[PDB]
Amino acid sequence: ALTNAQILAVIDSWEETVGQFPVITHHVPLGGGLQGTLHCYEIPLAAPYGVGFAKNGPTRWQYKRTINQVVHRWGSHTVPFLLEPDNINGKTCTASHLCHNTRCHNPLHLCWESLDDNKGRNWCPGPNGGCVHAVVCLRQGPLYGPGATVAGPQQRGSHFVV
Amino acid sequence: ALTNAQILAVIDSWEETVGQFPVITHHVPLGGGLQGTLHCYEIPLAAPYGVGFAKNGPTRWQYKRTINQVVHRWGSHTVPFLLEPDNINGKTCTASHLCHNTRCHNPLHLCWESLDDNKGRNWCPGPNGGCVHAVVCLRQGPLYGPGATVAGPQQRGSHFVV
DNA sequence: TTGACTCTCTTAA
DNA sequence: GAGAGTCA
DNA sequence: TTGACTCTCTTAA
DNA sequence: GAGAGTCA
Ligand SMILES: [Mg+2]
Ligand SMILES: [Mg+2]
Ligand SMILES: [Zn+2]
Ligand SMILES: [Zn+2]
Ligand SMILES: [Zn+2]
Ligand SMILES: [Zn+2]
Repeated sequence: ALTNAQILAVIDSWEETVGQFPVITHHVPLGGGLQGTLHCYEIPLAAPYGVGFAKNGPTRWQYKRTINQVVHRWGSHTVPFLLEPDNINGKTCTASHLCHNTRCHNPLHLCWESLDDNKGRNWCPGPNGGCVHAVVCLRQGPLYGPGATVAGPQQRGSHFVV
Repeated sequence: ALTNAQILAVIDSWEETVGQFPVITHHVPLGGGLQGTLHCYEIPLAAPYGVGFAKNGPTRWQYKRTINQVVHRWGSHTVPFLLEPDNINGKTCTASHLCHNTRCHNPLHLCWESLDDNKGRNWCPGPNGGCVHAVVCLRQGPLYGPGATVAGPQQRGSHFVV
């Protein structure tokens, strides 16, 4: 809600509730042929999810609190960042999973960045494979690799140069 | 249905027309601090665009030919790939700009790949910076770099470990 | 047969 | 990746 | 007040 | 990144 104290209280109650989510160990590629381990705090697959939480989409949740007798509601991963600017360079800030695990609500696995920065982590070589993200990746992106391109650049005649 | 010969004729007429689009010389990052040059064949900003071409969105065009009284229409960048498989690994193939220049219709700047592969090229370090795409990038992706993350992973209490 | 517009849709963050 | 409404 | 559902929207390929 | 309709 409006006051800094009220926002800190929201963040604290969110952390206490998420802190009781099941902790699931995931072994992940780091890049450079190395492997690491992440501890994700995973929201349940079905109701009940935890105090304040409700599912608004297949992999979308919201956190809800009653303050000043009114309901305030946020996307479930946005709560850690309620005291941060909500835009950067005129682009909306978004919660970005460094563990690439939507059910995870561990704030140590989240950052707050443009949707472009967020998406781009899917292809990052990872913290041991050349990640250049200033807020460093926790793992190699799940889509990193050679790709599966069906056809490359080509011409039939002689009209074009690279 | 169109024969192979008819499809080749479509590709040939498309190439002939695109080959008369203005050719614009662009200096681009290749990765590794190197600069290179790409020559884009850019569709005009406003009508007329060229024989067979019409704009269906701000940066979307289509190519249309009438063969034996039947109107055939394709996305304007898909024509080079009409003799290729249209899906791979259960995903639809998309025209993917290696030059990251939507208006460009140079087929030497296009490849044919899943939408995920296509998107991921935006963040590639480039052919001189560590590109691992099997069909190699022509340039460093426009969104490559450290990013502009507003807030990193953080907690207020001690409920979490990474 | 053709040009120049119109509309909505897909994907996965 | 988001916001908001309908019920109990 | 709290829970468990419903709906549509944003972005840039 | 796509498909399709209307009108002259
Ligand atoms: Mg993400
Ligand atoms: Mg692209
Ligand atoms: Zn996680
Ligand atoms: Zn990274
Ligand atoms: Zn080009
Ligand atoms: Zn590449």
